[PDB]
Amino acid sequence: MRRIVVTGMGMINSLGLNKEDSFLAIAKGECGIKHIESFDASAFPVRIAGEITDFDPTEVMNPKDVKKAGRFIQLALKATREAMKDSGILDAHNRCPEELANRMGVSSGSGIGGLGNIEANSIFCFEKGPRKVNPFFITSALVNMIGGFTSIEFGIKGPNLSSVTACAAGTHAIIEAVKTILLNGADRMLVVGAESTICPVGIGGFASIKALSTRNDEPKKASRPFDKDRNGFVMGEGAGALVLEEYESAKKRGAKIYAEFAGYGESGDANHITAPAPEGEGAFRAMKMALEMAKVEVGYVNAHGTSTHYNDLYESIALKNVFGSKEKVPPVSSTKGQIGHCLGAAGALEAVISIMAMNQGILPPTINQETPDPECDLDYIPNAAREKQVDAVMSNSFGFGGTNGVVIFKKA
Amino acid sequence: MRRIVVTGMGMINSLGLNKEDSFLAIAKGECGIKHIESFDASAFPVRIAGEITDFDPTEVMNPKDVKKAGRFIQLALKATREAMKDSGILDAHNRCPEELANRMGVSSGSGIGGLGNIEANSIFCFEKGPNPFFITSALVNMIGGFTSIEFGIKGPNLSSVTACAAGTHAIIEAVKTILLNGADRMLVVGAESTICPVGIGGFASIKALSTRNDEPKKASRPFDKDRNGFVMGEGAGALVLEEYESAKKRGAKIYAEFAGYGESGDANHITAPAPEGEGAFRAMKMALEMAKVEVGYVNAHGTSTHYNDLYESIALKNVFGSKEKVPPVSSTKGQIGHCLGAAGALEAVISIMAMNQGILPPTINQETPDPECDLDYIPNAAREKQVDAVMSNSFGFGGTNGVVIFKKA
Ligand SMILES: [Rb+]
Ligand SMILES: [Rb+]
Repeated sequence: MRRIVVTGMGMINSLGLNKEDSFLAIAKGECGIKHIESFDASAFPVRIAGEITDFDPTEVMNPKDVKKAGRFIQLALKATREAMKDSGILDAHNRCPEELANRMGVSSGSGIGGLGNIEANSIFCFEKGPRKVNPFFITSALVNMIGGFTSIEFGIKGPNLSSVTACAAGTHAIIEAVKTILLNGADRMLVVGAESTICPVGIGGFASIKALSTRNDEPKKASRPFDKDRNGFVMGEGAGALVLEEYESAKKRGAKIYAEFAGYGESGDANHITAPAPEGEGAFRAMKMALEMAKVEVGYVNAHGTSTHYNDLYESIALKNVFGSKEKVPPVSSTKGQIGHCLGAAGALEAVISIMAMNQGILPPTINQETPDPECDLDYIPNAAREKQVDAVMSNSFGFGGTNGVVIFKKA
Repeated sequence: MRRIVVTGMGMINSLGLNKEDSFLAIAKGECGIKHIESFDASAFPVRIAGEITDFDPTEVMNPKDVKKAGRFIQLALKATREAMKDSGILDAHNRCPEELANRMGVSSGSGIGGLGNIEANSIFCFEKGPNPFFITSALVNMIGGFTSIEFGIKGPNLSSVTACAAGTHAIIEAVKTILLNGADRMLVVGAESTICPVGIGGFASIKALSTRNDEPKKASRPFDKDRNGFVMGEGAGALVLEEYESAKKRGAKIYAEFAGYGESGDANHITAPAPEGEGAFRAMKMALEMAKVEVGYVNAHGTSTHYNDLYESIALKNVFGSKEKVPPVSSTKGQIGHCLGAAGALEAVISIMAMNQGILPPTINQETPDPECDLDYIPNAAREKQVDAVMSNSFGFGGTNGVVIFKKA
């Protein structure tokens, strides 16, 4: 079986423009949730989000192409430039070498893509007619245009795949790239999950299905996975990126390896379109097959932990069942307190966070742990990071539609 | 390697509500393109589309669920019901047997999902403030959400969103999943319904759509000299894939066997296909090299735009060697329009039934030969010919390419 390793990583989110700054803030328990500025949310029932306030898209595209990409793609370009530079693959012109381009692809994930662009163009058309629809609307909004823009940026011509399984899209983007390399469809794959849906129809839409915290008075206290007073997730934006590479290719070129892919699991609840299944039965199966694939001792779990009542409860039950007992569950934390629930980007962001935690021996905390919930009784690494060396990490993603994805990376 | 066979199929489009009626109409060279009536297009620059005028949503959903499911999911439920019933796997409650449920998943593809639902809620928030639809109704992976609940299938639940290639990538990702032993069976469906103001307006503003509004049935004309853009269609195609031993063990009927696939990216331009169809060439080459069969029929991407049809024809010539070495080719997008993320699933069904029946459906509206598109496109009338393997191309926006090959059982 072909071995697969991680040779480059990057991310951007509401706590940092690169993975070093972002992980530091996350491990220190900071919080990037703020009052919404990107639109006028003053009359909305939810008025907070994990907005990135310091992102300049002209650093990653010329000001003429900025209008051709939705914000989620701009964030993807930032995170993937960071990861591709980190991998050392890029040549003197910051492109994949031409003789290697056909064997490196891209796997991109997003839950909704260019929501704000669809919104704005919907209103243009409604009010002023179809000739007011921007010529660049379609390219800016389609989810796979992450792969379109990034493949052109780096000159990578291998399989160009996209995942759109809602809150699990970023994890499925990793898994689909893994399958592709395992089956010899590529020797390297750029993986990126990216989401930016902080717009009226995005916030309004998740608020009307009652999925969002309405704790508007203290934004930094609103996202509190597994806490007794959790009352909904907080939308965040961001992108995470990883370079996956076949093992011999990485070692022969002397690339520094951050982790080795060890296992994955995929499942569907087939229960409810928005509520997770009682006992986390689908999450249990995805967790179980990843663990049986990897055959390693997981020392840290980055939970899905979106800070909703049912998700955090059912995930906690599934973790206890899959590991066999409360005491056998490794330390767990959700980092969605710090950077919010970034939807399709969550899995890619949290794979990066998990691998950095392993690399640094620092397990980031779940923040806002103020009232213990008797039904969520695991070790959630409350409020302060834990210094602990681990040899493998697990990352969970349990998304709308009952679609579940789990990945395990191990020390290399 | 684990072998994979097709044990059930279904489809709905602008020429039929099931695979038997639509393939017959497609093979006869009929055209489901019509004047747009699903919204007021009277002041639009494009006023034609492959609208399904006779679909009844209430057969596959309850009225409380139309708020929860965009039209593309409704079509997916129709096509997957047909396919799952066809497969014979369903028990007395139209569900997958509980003992097989954990090992059967779903792979769904769509390019844009519930565009019109997002549009409606965008307008409604703008006019009335912080809804007509649930944001759930529009997410592409809710195809897999609804269908997995519908049949009780609990295996990997995956979604593909590579624009015009989504339906073909949905097949391929299911194939990869079965090859790697992540599933023994997978329901595959591509579904698209984006015939709405902002959807027509978005493709019109990028100059991708035919403006031959006076003659709906003559507008979609792949490889013809007077083609001038694609025509939106809506629809859904569905396939049941099963590992070979699993299928024989339960006595499945076998329509075809998976033979090979190829995937590539142009990495050239966000909307313009690459010159010489260079990425399409590579995808086709890898599928042919994997499959090791003689392809007797190609269902082209053939969207009836100037550059797609030209560059696809060049790539075909380069991959097979010369004009006379290319197998018979047809695009069926004249008949049912370009169904975007659904096209690859629809066209896999069309291609497999072509093989089963020995009837190769035509490319229609072949009126003026284009000297640059000089292949055999099976013009206007279906050809009676037995084939042992079929290839289907999907070359989507963003330069993303997918090709799949199926061979005779
Ligand atoms: Rb996670
Ligand atoms: Rb095709």
